[PDB]
Amino acid sequence: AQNPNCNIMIFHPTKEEFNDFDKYIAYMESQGAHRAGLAKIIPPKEWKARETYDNISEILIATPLQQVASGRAGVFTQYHKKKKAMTVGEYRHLANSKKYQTPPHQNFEDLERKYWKNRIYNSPIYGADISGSLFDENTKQWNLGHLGTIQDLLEKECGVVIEGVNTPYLYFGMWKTTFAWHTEDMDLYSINYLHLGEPKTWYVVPPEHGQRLERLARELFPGSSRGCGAFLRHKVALISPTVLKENGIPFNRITQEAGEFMVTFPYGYHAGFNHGFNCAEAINFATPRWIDYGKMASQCSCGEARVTFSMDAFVRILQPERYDLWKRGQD
Ligand SMILES: O=C(O)CNC(=O)C(=O)O
Ligand SMILES: [Mg+2]
Ligand code: NI
Ligand SMILES: [Zn+2]
Repeated sequence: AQNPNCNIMIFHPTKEEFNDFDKYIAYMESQGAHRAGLAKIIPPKEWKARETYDNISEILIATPLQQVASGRAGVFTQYHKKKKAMTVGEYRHLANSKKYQTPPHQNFEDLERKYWKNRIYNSPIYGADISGSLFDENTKQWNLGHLGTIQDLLEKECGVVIEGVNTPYLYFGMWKTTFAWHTEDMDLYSINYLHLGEPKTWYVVPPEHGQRLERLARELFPGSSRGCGAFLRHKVALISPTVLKENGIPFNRITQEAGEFMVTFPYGYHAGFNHGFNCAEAINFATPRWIDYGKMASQCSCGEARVTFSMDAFVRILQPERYDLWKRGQD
């Protein structure tokens, strides 16, 4: 069995190996990469996402989200308070202000310490989930707006044609902006490219151990667990590495830098934080190996998780018993 300790693997594809996306994902899995839940891919030196980022300040962040925490430093939830619209140039200036900027630090490890000590006492503002792309149309390799669609994968594997579309999303971050513990919708893969700026630290639980994280989360957030049998789908709960280690939960950590891709694998729980002003692009995708995970994915039916149009068909075809209840949650 490859990668039996479920370590995060880092890949350095050549320009030739960067041509065929599906083939390279399958290669990484042949080496056991998926056992970690997360892999890093460093693009060949010949590749670029676009020529420059000099012209992005006029992108609008229609609904910036202030991420307000509740709880204790290592075990907290966050809610998202909507703020007034601002441009990427305005948000970058905000990120760099004395109130929001990254503090002095020695290295990534000191910064991580400071994040977990102090996160709850601040409310950073995240420009998340903005439909769009920063890849140049002429970038042919690993262009997250030109990937094979999940609808087409489901049709190829299962024969059934379904409605829905699959497009990327932009994320503009600042110091302490946080992504809560989650798997993807329908336990899909994700791919995330850090276009520019400061790093993103990730934490991940191996897919084979995801239920251990779920059981801890039920213990640590007992009201939320009574409210919903899949409350991690709400994407609000944070648990620190120290608390995970105290509770024996297997996990790994890695820091992504500008110019690097991360892939999350089906049912790989992940969480993390941004080091300073940055911009990432991410999209979900599927492979043949996903279908069995999609059939087994949990679902929130309490009403909180509220998701895209395209998830309807995935539930309807892969999970027909659950469909009626899940759709009640959507309506
Ligand atoms: O970058 C972020 O805020 C969150 N990203 C992801 O959870 C992902 O790419 O799957
Ligand atoms: Mg612009
Ligand atoms: Ni994710
Ligand atoms: Zn729910």
